[PDB]
Amino acid sequence: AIDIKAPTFPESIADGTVATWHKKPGEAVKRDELIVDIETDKVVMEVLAEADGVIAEIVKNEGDTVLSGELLGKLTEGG
Repeated sequence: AIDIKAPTFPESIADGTVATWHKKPGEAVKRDELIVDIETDKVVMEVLAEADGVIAEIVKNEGDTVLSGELLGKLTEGG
């Protein structure tokens, strides 16, 4: 189980914006496989999976705004 939420934004920035949900919640994932990108004031990050398993569900959509500690989704066990 691995909770996936936005990173803590610094002072210059006070929020962020999802990038693009390549895949969706409810499909098979594979360790070392991107899952969701993140967008910042001027920095683009990436969210890869830290282990195979099955996604749970995404609360934020693409092109949406996220806050510091915003739960974007949760990963399920795998095995």
